[PDB]
Amino acid sequence: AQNPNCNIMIFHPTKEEFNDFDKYIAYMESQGAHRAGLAKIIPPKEWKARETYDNISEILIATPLQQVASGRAGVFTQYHKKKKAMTVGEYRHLANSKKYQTPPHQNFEDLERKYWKNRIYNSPIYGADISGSLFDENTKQWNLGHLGTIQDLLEKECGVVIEGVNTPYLYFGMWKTTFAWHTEDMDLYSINYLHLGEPKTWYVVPPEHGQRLERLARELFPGSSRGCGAFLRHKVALISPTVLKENGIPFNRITQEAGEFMVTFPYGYHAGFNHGFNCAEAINFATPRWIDYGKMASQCSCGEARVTFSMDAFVRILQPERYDLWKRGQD
Ligand SMILES: O=C(O)CNC(=O)C(=O)O
Ligand SMILES: [Mg+2]
Ligand code: NI
Ligand SMILES: [Zn+2]
Repeated sequence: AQNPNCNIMIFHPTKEEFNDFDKYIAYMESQGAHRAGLAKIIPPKEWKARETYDNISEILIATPLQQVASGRAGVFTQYHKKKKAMTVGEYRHLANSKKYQTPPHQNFEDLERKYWKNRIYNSPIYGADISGSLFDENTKQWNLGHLGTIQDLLEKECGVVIEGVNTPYLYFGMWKTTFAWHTEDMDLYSINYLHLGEPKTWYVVPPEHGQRLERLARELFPGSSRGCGAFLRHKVALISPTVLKENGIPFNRITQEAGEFMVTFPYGYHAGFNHGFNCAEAINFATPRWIDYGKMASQCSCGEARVTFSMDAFVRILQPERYDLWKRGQD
C-alpha cells in the first residue's frame, strides 16, 4: 500500500504532465496521495494563472463575514457576522491596517503559535465564497473555471443526467481568517489555488481516520452534537493541533504559498487559517473513485448547513433513502 503513514505529498508535475488534469489526479492517487486527505501541487515553472494581479481591486465583496469566536483558545466555534459590502481594494487596506495586520513574527511556526494562542481574541473579516474566477481564459492547464463538471462525472459513471452547475469561488483572506473543520459537500474533492498574497496553513485528517475526528468533535461540542448528527457540516468548529495531539487524533499540517495548488480528497477533514491578505480560488470536483464516498456521505438535516442548488441531485440520486429528510432541512 502506497503512503501507509498518510503523509501529505508534494508534487512537481512537468509542463507535459500538467496537460491532463484527470490523469494527474489519478497518478497522485497511484502514489497514495489521497491517504493524507490533502496534497500540494507546485505548477511547472512555465505555467501561470494569469498575467498580473494589478487590476483586481474593483471586485466586490458583497457580504464580508466577521468571524467571531466563542470557547477556549484550542476549542472554539465561530459565527459569521455579515458586514457591509466593500471592494477588494478596500478589503486589502483593511487587512493591512494596524487592527488587522499580521504581527511581527520569526517564521511560519512562530506565526502558527501566535494564531492558536490569540485567534479567539480577535474577529477578522473574511471575503469568502464569492462566485467567480481569476484564471485567464487563455490558461489551458489547471484552470479551475474549465474543469469537467461533477454533473458530467456522475452522468459518465452512472448514466443519469442531472440538473446543476459547478463554478469556482474566490476567497479574500486576512490574518487569522479561519476555515473550520469540514469535509466537502457530498465528500467531494476540492482544489484550491492561492493566487496571491500571504500563505494559508492547512490541517488535515486522513480519510481512513475521519470518524476519530467526528467522535472527538462530539465530545468537545456536546450541545452541537445533540442538535445535529452531522454538525461539522455547519462549518463552525475549531480544534487546535495541540488538542488533536492530546486526544490521539491522526493529522498532518502544511503551509500553502502563493502560486501553489492544494487538493483535498473525499472525506479528508481539513481546517486552517490565513497568514495575512490573500486571495484563493477553489472548486469542488469528482472522479470515479468519489462515487462511493458520495453514496456514504453524512448529511445535516437540522437546517443549519444550507447548500447550493446542485447538491439536490447528488442526494436524490446517490442517497434516495436520505433525500426526503435532507430536503426538509433545505426548506
Ligand atoms: O480557503 C478556505 O477558506 C477554505 N477552502 C477549502 O476548504 C477548500 O479549498 O476546500
Ligand atoms: Mg477589479
Ligand atoms: Ni474545504
Ligand atoms: Zn445540522
